[PDB]
Amino acid sequence: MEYQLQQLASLTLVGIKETYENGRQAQQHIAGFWQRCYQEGVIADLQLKNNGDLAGILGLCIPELDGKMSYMIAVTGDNSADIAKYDVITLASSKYMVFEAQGAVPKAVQQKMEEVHHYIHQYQANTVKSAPFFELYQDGDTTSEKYITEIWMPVKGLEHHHHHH
Ligand SMILES: CCNc1cc2oc3c/c(=[NH+]\CC)c(C)cc-3c(-c3ccccc3C(=O)OCC)c2cc1C
Ligand SMILES: c1ccc([P+](c2ccccc2)(c2ccccc2)c2ccccc2)cc1
Repeated sequence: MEYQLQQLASLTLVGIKETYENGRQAQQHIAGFWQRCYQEGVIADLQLKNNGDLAGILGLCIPELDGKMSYMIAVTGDNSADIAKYDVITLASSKYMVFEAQGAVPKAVQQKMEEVHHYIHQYQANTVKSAPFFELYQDGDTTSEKYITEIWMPVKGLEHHHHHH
């Protein structure tokens, strides 16, 4: 599997986080969540705020300590008075394995997520289960077979994996 190693400083993310019981069939809920954010003008409003620290819209999967799973639609923004309407989180600095899913959204993303899932199974000491992972949707036609979604998986100590020696 191909991936790029990337590192991010700590960032401020502005958007809306919803919380789902399962994290399993949440895929249907996540679909509805995207649809609602588009319909209610939230995507458009967040786009205005995107400072380009990351060049697109994020779909973050956030683990909850009670076992629930949250999904946050967000952009990187300047920490400046958006708490009144939006959720604002700090995304703690981390290294990442960054994968590319090429094809029409969401199917290409789902298929790649499955492959990533199977792949990182061999890196249990290096992935970070408590840290958010995310989809990154940069500018483009998400219905195009050429469209690329990035999948960002946080890692620690990856250099020590015996695969790299
Ligand atoms: C700039 C990013 N723009 C978009 C990003 C999106 O990410 C999605 C992630 C998903 N899960 C995690 C992979 C699921 C299930 C649906 C998604 C849709 C989606 C949700 C509801 C209905 C249709 C779509 C959809 O994909 O319509 C075709 C584009 C989606 C749509 C747009 C428009
Ligand atoms: C609990 C919650 C999330 C993960 P995981 C993961 C998958 C495969 C092997 C190890 C870990 C994940 C990844 C993609 C989709 C669903 C779950 C995961 C979480 C954070 C960082 C790396 C991997 C694991 C346990």
